[PDB]
Amino acid sequence: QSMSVKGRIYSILKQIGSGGSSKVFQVLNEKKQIYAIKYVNLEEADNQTLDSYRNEIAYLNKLQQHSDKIIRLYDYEITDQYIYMVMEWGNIDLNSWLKKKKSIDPWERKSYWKNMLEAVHTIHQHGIVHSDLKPANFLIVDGMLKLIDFGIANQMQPDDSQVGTVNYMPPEAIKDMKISPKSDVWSLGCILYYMTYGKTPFQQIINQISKLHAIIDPNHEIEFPDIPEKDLQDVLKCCLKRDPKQRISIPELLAHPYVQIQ
Ligand SMILES: Cc1ncc(-c2ccc(Nc3cc4c(cn3)cc(-c3cnn(C)c3)n4C(=O)OC(C)C)cc2)n1C
Repeated sequence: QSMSVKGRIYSILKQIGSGGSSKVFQVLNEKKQIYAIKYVNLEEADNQTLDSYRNEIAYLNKLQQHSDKIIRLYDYEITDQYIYMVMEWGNIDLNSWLKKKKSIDPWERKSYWKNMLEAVHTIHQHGIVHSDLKPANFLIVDGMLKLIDFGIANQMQPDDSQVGTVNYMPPEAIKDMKISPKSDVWSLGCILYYMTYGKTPFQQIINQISKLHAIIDPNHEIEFPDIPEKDLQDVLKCCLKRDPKQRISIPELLAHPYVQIQ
């Protein structure tokens, strides 16, 4: 099986992932260069869903020139029936990687954290608040993490369609029933906490309702066990402040000893 994008032919090696009416493929061009092609079937898509895909593509296109920590979009084809998006190929998403790993190297953790801060800082500068950050939103491309979605369109699962997670959800979002660039700091904080302690802050709470209650309860103290990297411990405490006004910002996190000193 093959496909054509803007007069260029690509052969399909396999399906990497899926989600809703979209499929992600590992492909080769004519020079045998590897790419990821996202195919989106638009036949049963409404105006709200069309706008979400148009907005994602537009932000991907714009942000290319602003940071190398956003996945490269090389070409695309858009009609009334489908979307083809030609992107750079990555080895694995951060979530599948964190599942394989028994323990993480402190230097790899630090490098990954800096990439995540740079990618998220760039989207904030263009007025995007992701609000749904989790490790699966990051892709490893040549020892570097790259953001692959903006929380604007449908999420891809590597190849259960009910699968979600409340584990990275900021308290203000739950309370508001508010969401600012600070909301993404809390989610990045939960990812770093996972990379440090091997669990997310509220993972042990079984019931999802009890979990949401724990996220917003100031009386529920998050445990921060003593570790050799005192700067890392400090980053974690600053990110996971329940009050977003008290919570550290991304420009401040980029000037922190943990990211700048090694
Ligand atoms: C164990 C395991 N499960 C899944 C994987 C795995 C393997 C390879 C990849 N590589 C990969 C995935 C990619 C892309 C480029 N490379 C681009 C995308 C993409 C889709 N939409 N947008 C805007 C970008 N992408 C993607 O969505 O991957 C999903 C399946 C995790 C991603 C995940 N692995 C290694």
